[PDB]
Amino acid sequence: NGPEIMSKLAGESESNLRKAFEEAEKNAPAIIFIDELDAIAPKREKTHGEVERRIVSQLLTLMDGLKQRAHVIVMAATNRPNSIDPALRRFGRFDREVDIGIPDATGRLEILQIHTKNMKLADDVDLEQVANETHGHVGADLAALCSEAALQAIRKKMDLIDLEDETIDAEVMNSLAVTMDDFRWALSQSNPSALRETVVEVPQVTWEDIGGLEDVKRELQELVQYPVEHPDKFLKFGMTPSKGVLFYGPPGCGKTLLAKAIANECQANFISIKGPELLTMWFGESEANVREIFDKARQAAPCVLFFDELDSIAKARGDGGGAADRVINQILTEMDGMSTKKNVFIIGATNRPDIIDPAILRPGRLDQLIYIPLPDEKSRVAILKANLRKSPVAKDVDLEFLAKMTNGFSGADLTEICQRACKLAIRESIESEIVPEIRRDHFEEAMRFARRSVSDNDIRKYEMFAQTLQ
Amino acid sequence: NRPNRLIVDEAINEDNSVVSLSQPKMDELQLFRGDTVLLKGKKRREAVCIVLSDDTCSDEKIRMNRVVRNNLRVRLGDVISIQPCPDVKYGKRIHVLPIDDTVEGITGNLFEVYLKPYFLEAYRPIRKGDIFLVRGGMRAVEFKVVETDPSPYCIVAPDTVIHCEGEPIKREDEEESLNEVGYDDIGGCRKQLAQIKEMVELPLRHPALFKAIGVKPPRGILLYGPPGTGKTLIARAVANETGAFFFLINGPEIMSKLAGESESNLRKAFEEAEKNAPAIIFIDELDAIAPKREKTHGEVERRIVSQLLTLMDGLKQRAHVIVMAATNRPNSIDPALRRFGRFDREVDIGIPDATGRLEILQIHTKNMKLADDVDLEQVANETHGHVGADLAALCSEAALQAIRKKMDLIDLEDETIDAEVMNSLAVTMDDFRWALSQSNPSALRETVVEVPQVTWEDIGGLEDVKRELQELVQYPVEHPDKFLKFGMTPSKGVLFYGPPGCGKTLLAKAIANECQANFISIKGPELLTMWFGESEANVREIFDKARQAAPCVLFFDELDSIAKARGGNIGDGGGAADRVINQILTEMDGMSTKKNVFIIGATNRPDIIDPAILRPGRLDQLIYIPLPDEKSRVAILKANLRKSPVAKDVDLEFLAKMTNGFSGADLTEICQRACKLAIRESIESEIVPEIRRDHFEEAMRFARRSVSDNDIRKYEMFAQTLQ
Ligand SMILES: Nc1ncnc2c1ncn2[C@@H]1O[C@H](COP(=O)(O)OP(=O)(O)O)[C@@H](O)[C@H]1O
Ligand SMILES: Nc1ncnc2c1ncn2[C@@H]1O[C@H](COP(=O)(O)OP(=O)(O)O)[C@@H](O)[C@H]1O
Ligand SMILES: Nc1ncnc2c1ncn2[C@@H]1O[C@H](COP(=O)(O)OP(=O)(O)O)[C@@H](O)[C@H]1O
Repeated sequence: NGPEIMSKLAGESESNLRKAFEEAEKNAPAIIFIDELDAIAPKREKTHGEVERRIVSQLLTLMDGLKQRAHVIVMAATNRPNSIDPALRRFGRFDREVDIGIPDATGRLEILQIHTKNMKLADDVDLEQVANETHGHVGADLAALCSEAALQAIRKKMDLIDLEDETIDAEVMNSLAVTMDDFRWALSQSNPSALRETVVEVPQVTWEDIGGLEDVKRELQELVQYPVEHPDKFLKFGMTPSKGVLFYGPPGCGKTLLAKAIANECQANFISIKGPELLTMWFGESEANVREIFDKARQAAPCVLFFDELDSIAKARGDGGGAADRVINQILTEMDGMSTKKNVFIIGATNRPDIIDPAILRPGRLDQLIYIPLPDEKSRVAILKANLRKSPVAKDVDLEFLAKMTNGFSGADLTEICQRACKLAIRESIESEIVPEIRRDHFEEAMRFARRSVSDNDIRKYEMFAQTLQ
Repeated sequence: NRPNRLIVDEAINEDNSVVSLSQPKMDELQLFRGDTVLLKGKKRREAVCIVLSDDTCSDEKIRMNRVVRNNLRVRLGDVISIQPCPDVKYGKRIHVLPIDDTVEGITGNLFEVYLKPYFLEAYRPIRKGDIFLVRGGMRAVEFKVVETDPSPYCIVAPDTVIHCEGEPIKREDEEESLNEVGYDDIGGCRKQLAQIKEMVELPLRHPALFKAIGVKPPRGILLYGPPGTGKTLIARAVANETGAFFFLINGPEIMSKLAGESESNLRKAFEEAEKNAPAIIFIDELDAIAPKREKTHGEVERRIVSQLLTLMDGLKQRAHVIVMAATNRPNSIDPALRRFGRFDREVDIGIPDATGRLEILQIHTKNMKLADDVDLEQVANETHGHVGADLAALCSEAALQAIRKKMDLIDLEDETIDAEVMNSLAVTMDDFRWALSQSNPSALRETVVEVPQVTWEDIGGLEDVKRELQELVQYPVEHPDKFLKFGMTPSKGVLFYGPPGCGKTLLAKAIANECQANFISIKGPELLTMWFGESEANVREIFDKARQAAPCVLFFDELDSIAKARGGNIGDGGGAADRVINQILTEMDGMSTKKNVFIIGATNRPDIIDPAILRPGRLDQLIYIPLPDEKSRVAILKANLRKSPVAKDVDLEFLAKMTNGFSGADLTEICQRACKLAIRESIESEIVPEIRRDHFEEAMRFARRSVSDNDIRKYEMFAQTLQ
């Protein structure tokens, strides 16, 4: 244990380890695990003390002593790669590394099945729903979750009613039940989720939600799938693949939904650095994270790095400056030294193709550019059928009709009018009660507050660019 | 399972002789209103209280204060057995004697001070063994019914003779001092107690339940809050409530001791504390020793930390002990204790609020005779950033004020404290008035997570907006089903905009009281303060103290506060994404979508807002609050002059047509002006204070239209497209 070896009197810490790796090598093959390495690993400047350093050395050595013919494996876990000290990155000590990303969609759900595999769960127990609302949870967080959950179904049944004594009864337990309403409490109970810092999950959306511009769908695969599922044929010709693409056009057209959707079509990770986080780096002139990010994109392959509001930086500033920006430029660096022959696609979308540093489009980085215009009359229909899939859409509901009504709108605006049909549908519900089928009068009474996010003037601006940009 | 054995809960009735039960419960056990009852509990002992009706009490309960509790030797939870006993004929003799450890200092007629006012034709049915407590003379005196003629139990009538051999009695063991701590001494912690209570209900009440079960006995508990919020108080109360041992540790207490020994101090600490387990090891001021954060410039400093860090992961020893740590803030400590095995659970202890404070005082003035003029309410109505501690000495100084005057000057007090004197002592409101004006070094005034004390009775303008607002807040809160019946998601929040004087906040306030949720208010200035210091890091520290207290409404008065600052309209070459403004989008993006928090923001400048806030997903809902209509102007005053001396001749409908371009603010302006002229009349004559017409009219003289006609249109120009 981290502090376990720090608590002990100084000097003895060296003997503690001394006997540690000693008594552990006797039973070798063994696996010396150390929880909280950084608790004694900052050989960094964070040693304003003497013993603090001496302890570090002791290990630093015992490690290069693992070449003793006993075949033992030393495992060290920690918070982050920055906490430790490069002194252990010696290609003889802790040469191998593995990240333990936080639980995701399929992960969490599965996790619970591991801690509820002993308590009788009623049919109403919707285990799925759980992992469907815990956004930044870890295997630990979800742990006590059950803990409190069961204790809830407990303090009620045998507690108020039962016997316990000299000891509990077998029968009782097996009969005990824990409905969904119990866990509901647990969630609303303790929400101090360990973290909600960054995400390296995999997209839970296929092309079944896109339903627009199918052409782009495959062509995109021409830079990502074909060059990864056919590196033999691609190299047959000789040329080298294209690193990444850059989407551009009017907002509210799910461009992100593409780069993300495709991320599933290729079952890879989807890293998303939205514009705000970029600016946050800008206002703090600490784009150093940039190097910290293109790395977590690498320590997780396959993967698709996506930067929304790519111009978000330039958008802020243009002025007496030129194109290149502190963050923007730094990104080019971690993209230049980005392993060419690796497995990582770099996508970026911007509602402002007019204010991008040309260095990104320069062949070798984002030499591929694609325009995803507004929702064609065609796509408009499915767009609705796709944004109204899991919806109490009545039979009289006729979308083809609307497919000709909203022309300047976008996948976003279309969604706008949608939710509006509901914030009026539910209103009928709650009102009269004190009939859940969305009807026409709603949708129509909804277009009343219709808005065209994309003005006609702009409709042309992106085109002015579109041509020369292509 | 026998409608007799019930569970002992709190006590809605603070009487040393009662066991409030539910109405439908009495009917089950055939008990009248004044049917005296026979209580039978553990430790082979009984008592004789009185049963009552309580609509706010589940049939599966029997309310009773600590007195009725202790005498029954039954903590909160255990099983008792009520019983009708209409044969307890009035008693003849009663021998009650005070306790030596509850009278040190007072002297005199105890039969007239405490017993007389107690058995004042109250017919309180006592018994052999009971230990009733009577408050008076600024203190607590515990008595013991040694022997009574009609033993064991005999009702006390205005005839029953009472004896007082005037001789104390050594407190027994099984008998805890009612002077100890408990829940009946905690104010403003509804959401609070709940938290801790059920967390120890099993690991501290049924140590046997975990003897056979694979459940994790929550061992770590942390308490945030500003010093003075009475953190420690709670801890102790919990123990003395379940009966678990209590081992206390002081922050510097373990640092003072010679180095190295600090490890043994704790070594023996958790050691001697586990012997009496189930126990509750509490540590006052954790951050004093656990700042493994950064201030770790010494070995000893570090070595101490480790010792605990380990003993904590040693709580998996099958002894079922609970370690409680309280501190100033979550940043002071060190994440090393956030290990999901040590201090995995956390609970904030917000500062006292409206209902809290008031209630608190009732806990420290429950011994001193307060005159009728004493307006206890007024107190908690002016102490804005006070804590349970601050309000404490408040009484202290207050009483001492009524003290230095009466017996002090009238010198009956050079020798000792006669009983009679104390009980007669009085402490009017004017006394406390001094206290307030005396020491105002209140603890905090930094931030606030209170609940609005204003309904829609003060708004009186644009009713339409009132309900529509509820269409985004009321429905999702209490109607998630119908809501999810379509799969769509609610709106994170609205963005109020319009001309000053409207009353934007009056909405954010009302709607909050409507949902009786918390109302967090970050006015523009505090925003700028973050801007001029480029430390919007607090932003992350704020959207968090809203989730640590849900439901809750986050409000940002004058969102544009950062706009007009950096330039506003033309400003510089920059665009809307401002350092703070943008950072806010972050803590709003990762803000739990499926959580319980509504984000509202109002701005008298809708023309200079970063469009990223209106983007669907954050503040996709926008509402315009226009000036006072022919109507508003009316109700607005009728309301803005509610608790005021408005004469009968006062005719507002008249003014309802006079001020047209004005706003709820301006209207208020002319109002106060009517008074700063009304009070002016008062004084003069003195050397008949009721608002009248000549005032109001003599007030419109200095009438001002905050909203010019040019602007009146500007917001509309926007209104059209913005909506
Ligand atoms: N072609 C489409 N079909 C269905 N929905 C769409 C389509 N395009 C956009 N949407 C919807 O419009 C909104 C636009 O979302 P977003 O992904 O943020 O835009 P973008 O990716 O262009 O930046 C989303 O709610 C999305 O579901
Ligand atoms: N909520 C409260 N109810 C009753 N008394 C309180 C309350 N809060 C504080 N007090 C009074 O103030 C004191 C504060 O005690 P303490 O637990 O040491 O606070 P903290 O540890 O937060 O500084 C208590 O002993 C009590 O007399
Ligand atoms: N609709 C209203 N009805 C009655 N008084 C109002 C109204 N609107 C504003 N006022 C008064 O105007 C002043 C400004 O109030 P407030 O609503 O808090 O400001 P804001 O317009 O910034 O939200 C207050 O003294 C308040 O009592």
